[PDB]
Amino acid sequence: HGCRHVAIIMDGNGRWAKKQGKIRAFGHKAGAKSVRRAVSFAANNGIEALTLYAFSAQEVSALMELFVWALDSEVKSLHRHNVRLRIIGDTSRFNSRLQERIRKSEALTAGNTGLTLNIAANYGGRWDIVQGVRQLAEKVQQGNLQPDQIDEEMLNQHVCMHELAPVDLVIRTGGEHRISNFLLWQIAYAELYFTDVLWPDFDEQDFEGALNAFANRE
Amino acid sequence: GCRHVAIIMDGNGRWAKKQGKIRAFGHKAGAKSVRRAVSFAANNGIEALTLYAFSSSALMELFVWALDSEVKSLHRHNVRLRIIGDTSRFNSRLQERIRKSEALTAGNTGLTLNIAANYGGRWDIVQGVRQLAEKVQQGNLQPDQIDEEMLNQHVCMHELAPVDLVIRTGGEHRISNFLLWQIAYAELYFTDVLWPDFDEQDFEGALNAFANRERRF
Ligand SMILES: O=P(O)(O)C(O)(COc1cccc(-c2cccc(-c3ccccc3)c2)c1)P(=O)(O)O
Ligand SMILES: O=P(O)(O)C(O)(COc1cccc(-c2cccc(-c3ccccc3)c2)c1)P(=O)(O)O
Ligand SMILES: O=P(O)(O)C(O)(COc1cccc(-c2cccc(-c3ccccc3)c2)c1)P(=O)(O)O
Repeated sequence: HGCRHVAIIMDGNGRWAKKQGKIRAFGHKAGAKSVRRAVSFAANNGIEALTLYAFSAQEVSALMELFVWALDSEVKSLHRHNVRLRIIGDTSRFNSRLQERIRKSEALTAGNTGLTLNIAANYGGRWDIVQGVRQLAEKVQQGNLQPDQIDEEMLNQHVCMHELAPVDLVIRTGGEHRISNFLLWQIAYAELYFTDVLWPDFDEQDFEGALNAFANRE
Repeated sequence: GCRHVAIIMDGNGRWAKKQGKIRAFGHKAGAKSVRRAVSFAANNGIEALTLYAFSSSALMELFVWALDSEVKSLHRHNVRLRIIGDTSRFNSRLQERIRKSEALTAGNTGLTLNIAANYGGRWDIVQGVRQLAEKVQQGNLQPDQIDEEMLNQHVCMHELAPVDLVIRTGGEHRISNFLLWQIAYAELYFTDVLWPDFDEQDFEGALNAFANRERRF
């Protein structure tokens, strides 16, 4: 398929549950179930990297804590499937507990030869670029880099997922046709694939539809 | 209410071939397709229209000629012209015609027509970064005082309404290093129609599409 890195904006969980006459909890359950199925397909299909983003003030900060807490149960199962785990996003405003709980994770799986999975939490694409810019701002304040020296190639080394294959394909489920400030810098050349299917119903045959669409769109 | 539309014009060559004609025959049709798109945007209350030609010294001269021969009309139609992109390596005459074309129509209140010229989305961001890095050297700025809004004031078209809709003709589904920072929230519309055939009807439907989706989401 000539597809190395896949990014998915997951969406439709709430909508999926409403149609079934169910409450959000039931949808998240079906969503998470869909997250496992998607990873699996990535591993079993030589995909190199898979980046996921769950699309939706105080609660938010809490919701991210439930996320880190749950992101503790599944880590073990991930190592066992030979998956390297990366967590992009603004994890700097997160307490020191969850952060170790993160590097522990990335540390542990760090050496797998399986798929590289990255999960966005408190991620922004403008912010992503910003914080890459802040790193260059520091080098300039130190006195080692001249403004006119900064080029695309340089800044690209400072944004999320620089060590990885560039994103070849972005898939958005749930019907909306917006990037909604997920990856910006990283998708300058990516194939954009939008589908009406709601996330919980997104499956292998749907992930195949997109890789075939990408492969054929060459 | 779609205020700012961005278009990636593509499929001029493919279009020619289909007629079994040469690459130049399609450029001619593309240019008519550009005029019609601009009449439409302006006749329909759009604030800004951003055009990006997609390709895969002769050119710099057709540039001067297009500007020389087409700017009086844009001005009569009250269109405000802007060229976005790196115009630094263009011979000074082109650079001077561009500056004057802009300066001529700077004050118009009609539609603002932004023409991408040797523009790249990452470049746009990088140049903004360079401006900020000068103010960090000048010691007027501290690294942790940079935020999305600050970066936002130095990316192309920061002074205009945010881009609401990006239309790409020609069938490919990529942004291809066109606007990047600017489309974090834009509607993205893909159509297989080829740029020279893309018309007032194709346009109306993209806009309608935007409306219905703006209503659903
Ligand atoms: O390759 P198989 O046929 O042995 C199998 O499909 C592999 O199952 C997995 C493959 C890839 C990833 C997982 C997995 C398990 C548990 C949690 C997660 C996980 C994925 C994404 C975010 C958090 C957690 C993934 C399981 P199985 O069902 O575990 O036997
Ligand atoms: O469409 P929404 O507003 O129901 C939502 O975007 C759905 O997004 C998800 C997609 C896939 C997986 C999840 C998810 C997995 C596991 C736990 C949770 C979760 C747990 C507790 C509270 C909120 C979310 C979410 C969420 P949200 O993040 O749950 O609000
Ligand atoms: O002949 P009509 O009825 O289509 C009409 O002239 C259209 O008016 C226009 C509005 C805005 C811009 C134009 C226009 C005219 C000629 C050239 C260009 C032009 C567009 C893009 C690049 C270079 C030139 C735009 C015309 P009018 O506004 O309805 O009088």
